[PDB]
Amino acid sequence: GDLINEIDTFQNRIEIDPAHYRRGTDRPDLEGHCERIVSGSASIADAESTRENRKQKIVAECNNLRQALQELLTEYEKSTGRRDDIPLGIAEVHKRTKDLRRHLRRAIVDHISDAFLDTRTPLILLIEAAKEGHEENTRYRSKMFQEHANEIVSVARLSCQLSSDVESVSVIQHTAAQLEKLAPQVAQAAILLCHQPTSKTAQENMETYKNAWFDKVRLLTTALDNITTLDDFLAVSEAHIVEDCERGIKGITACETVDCAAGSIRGRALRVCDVVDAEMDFLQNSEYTETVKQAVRILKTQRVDQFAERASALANRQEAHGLTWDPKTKEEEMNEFINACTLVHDAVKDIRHALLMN
Repeated sequence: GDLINEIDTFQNRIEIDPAHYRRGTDRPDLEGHCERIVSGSASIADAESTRENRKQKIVAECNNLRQALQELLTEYEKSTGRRDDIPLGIAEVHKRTKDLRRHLRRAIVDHISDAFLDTRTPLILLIEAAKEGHEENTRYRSKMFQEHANEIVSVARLSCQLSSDVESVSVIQHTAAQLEKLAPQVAQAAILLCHQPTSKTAQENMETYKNAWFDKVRLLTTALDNITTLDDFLAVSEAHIVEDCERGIKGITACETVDCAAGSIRGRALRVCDVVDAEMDFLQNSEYTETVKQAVRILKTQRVDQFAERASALANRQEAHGLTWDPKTKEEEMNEFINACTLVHDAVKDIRHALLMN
């Protein structure tokens, strides 16, 4: 990962003995160092998968980092005699750098949150269509599965830029290349099964590809969680659950449907359960871990089901008589959806709260 190394080293490069500072050498490379950070940050910011509000924070902090560096360099060049203002300048740069990297890390978590909220369904829907074998659905689900594959591959590679874990990055990159290789073959295996569904040879071939795929995705998901800070993941997950609710609200009052919004919320919530449970199991068993796992168990075994049930009933009411909804009904259903989402959302906040109690 280059961008993370550029940032990490920069936080040390700017700390020079004032007597050692030389304008003609220490300034151009420090300015060059800063611009490499800004350039790399821009690539992340200006991805069209990147969210707008996080994009602007990255842009703003890049400008702040430039300004902070210029002021520090101005102070370095005012040192005389034997050589209080320089350390203040260093602190200002460190603060901007710290904020910039938080924004970048969470930009990557944005992608991880979206791409890995449901890594099972696209292939399952593909296989089930092929088993029928529904030609029209298999080709549709084939296309969707492949696009899903492109996303997790792309996101995996994007993540590596912000990790200094050379060995984890190595596994992630190899696994991503293998998935990229396997994906079109998995698709074709389903097409073959679709055309001859009663063939046990074609059934076994699909299952062989299915299992190889899920084994690699599981590996990749685990590796990515290992180069991701838990707090970032939970903070973004919580924020994304709110976004999903807002998307669902727009569908009720006017990818903005109750069905899909509920699908995203469920997936993200279950990912939160997986990631926090694993984090606790690595620890020694204590009152701390049991209290956190208990909060997780509430989300997973209660809140998720209760949410899915109410959201589904709302979805059924909208396809049944939604075409006749007056503003009052829309308001009632909007509130019902909000209260349902609050089931999941509050439970996520409780999990984060329990993790603080040590």
